Amino acid sequence: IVACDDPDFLTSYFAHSRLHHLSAWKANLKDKFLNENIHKYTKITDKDTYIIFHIDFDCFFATVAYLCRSSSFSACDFKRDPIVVCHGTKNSDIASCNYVARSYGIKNGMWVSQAEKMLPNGIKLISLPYTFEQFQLKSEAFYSTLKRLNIFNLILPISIDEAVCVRIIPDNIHNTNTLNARLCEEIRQEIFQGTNGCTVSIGCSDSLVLARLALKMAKPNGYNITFKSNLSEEFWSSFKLDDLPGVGHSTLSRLESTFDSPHSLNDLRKRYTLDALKASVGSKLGMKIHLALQGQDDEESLKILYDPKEVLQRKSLSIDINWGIRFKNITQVDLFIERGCQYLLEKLNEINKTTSQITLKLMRRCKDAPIEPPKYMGMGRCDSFSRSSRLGIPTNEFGIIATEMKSLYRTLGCPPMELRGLALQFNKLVDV
DNA sequence: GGGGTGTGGTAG
DNA sequence: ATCGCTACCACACCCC
Ligand SMILES: Nc1ccn([C@H]2C[C@H](O)[C@@H](COP(=O)(O)OP(=O)(O)OP(=O)(O)O)O2)c(=O)n1
Ligand SMILES: *[C@@H]1c2c(cc3ccc4cccc5ccc2c3c45)[C@@H](O)[C@H](O)[C@@H]1O
Ligand SMILES: [Mg+2]
Ligand SMILES: [Mg+2]
Ligand SMILES: [Mg+2]
Ligand SMILES: [Mg+2]
Repeated sequence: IVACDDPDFLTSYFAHSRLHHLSAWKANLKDKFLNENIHKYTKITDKDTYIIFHIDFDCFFATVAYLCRSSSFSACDFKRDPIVVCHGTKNSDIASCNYVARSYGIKNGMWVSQAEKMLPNGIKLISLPYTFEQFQLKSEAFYSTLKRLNIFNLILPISIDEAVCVRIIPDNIHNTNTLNARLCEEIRQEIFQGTNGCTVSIGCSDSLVLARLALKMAKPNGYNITFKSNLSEEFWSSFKLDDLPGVGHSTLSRLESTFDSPHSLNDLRKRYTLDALKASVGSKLGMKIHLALQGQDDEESLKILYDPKEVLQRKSLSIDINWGIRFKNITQVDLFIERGCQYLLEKLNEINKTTSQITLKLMRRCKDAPIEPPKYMGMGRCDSFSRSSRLGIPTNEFGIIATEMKSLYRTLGCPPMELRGLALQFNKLVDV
């Protein structure tokens, strides 16, 4: 066990943290895109007619972890057994669950202890360990296959297991659903072959928002072609409110409050007005949802097609550690901040930037919260505090940055024993 | 309008 | 045990 005051803590935590991997992978894919396409000026204009193929692996970690499993799990069956990927056996996050598990209401992000409860008697949850190197290898095969096809004007990385692929259609070429369906079947077979048995699903549409919804409809192991002209009651009735991009749990609560708890997006489509939406969830998000219900992309969403090189540029850099934070005194907190700053500065130097503004943010145990929460080493319920500082001159100097971060910690007035998380942020980045 | 800071939501 | 990251938007609120 590597404690938070051990010099190896950050390394160990990031080696084990799947959410660290998700973010680091996305950042590296964006950086790859910027390097690979430096002499490929294949950005979309609003003149162009295009088709979107939104492609992602089915239950990615579970599939890959299953295919690469040890001989101890040789008889375990992906099509018949509920299978999850996680670290532990009780209050440990299910990173990915297969579609058998999902038939019982098990979801990604549920703790194993919750998921076990949802299975009937006679049915055992199979837990597999993370295989991070294999996740990366399968992703490499995925992106290689997409490039090798030589069919997309733009391949935009969304995650380790997910890409938005854009085909521009000339005016003189007539594109048909048959051609679109053949391409879906080609991609699916080629990825299945190239990854040695992982499945992908594909949503195919003439808008980003619809391609994403079509993808959800296609899962698992399928494809769906739904263009704006094909929108129907049956389609919209297949989706929950938080199936919309940008709508998570908090926005869902607001929409259920305002619109008398619509069961599906069809119910919301029947009941809403634009003015009422905007009042429920704000001007920008309201317009996004309204446009989404017509199968249309908001202007913010379209920027990634119109200028991907600008959109994928990194504008800030940070680390977040809100697990395993148990410090006894301020000396240890300071040493940890120093280690974090050292880490961040290596990243800042790799991208040849300086920073002109930094923030320290912390999580402090809520007054009424137990000293140790149900998840081992978890932050539990906390209040956040943050403070920022502008640096006179842009810098990458440890002496300046680490000293200011430590000073920021002191200003926030959190006793070390109550600290449950720290984030160190470089908010503004500057060239050379 | 120009400038600023702190908090919280979402995606993967 | 268990590994609750992190970029970036939107917003509420302050100043001249
Ligand atoms: N709450 C989550 C969500 C996702 N992931 C990781 C594991 C997932 O396998 C991977 C990709 O996420 P997706 O949301 O596409 O989820 P899956 O690929 O697991 O399932 P789906 O078949 O729903 O796409 O990211 C995670 O660790 N925790
Ligand atoms: C940790 C977890 C879970 C649910 C929520 C819900 C709302 C949250 C708001 C802000 C922070 C936060 C941090 C962790 C959370 C949150 C929130 C559960 O899905 C589960 O217990 C997770 O492990
Ligand atoms: Mg997915
Ligand atoms: Mg997936
Ligand atoms: Mg994904
Ligand atoms: Mg959503």
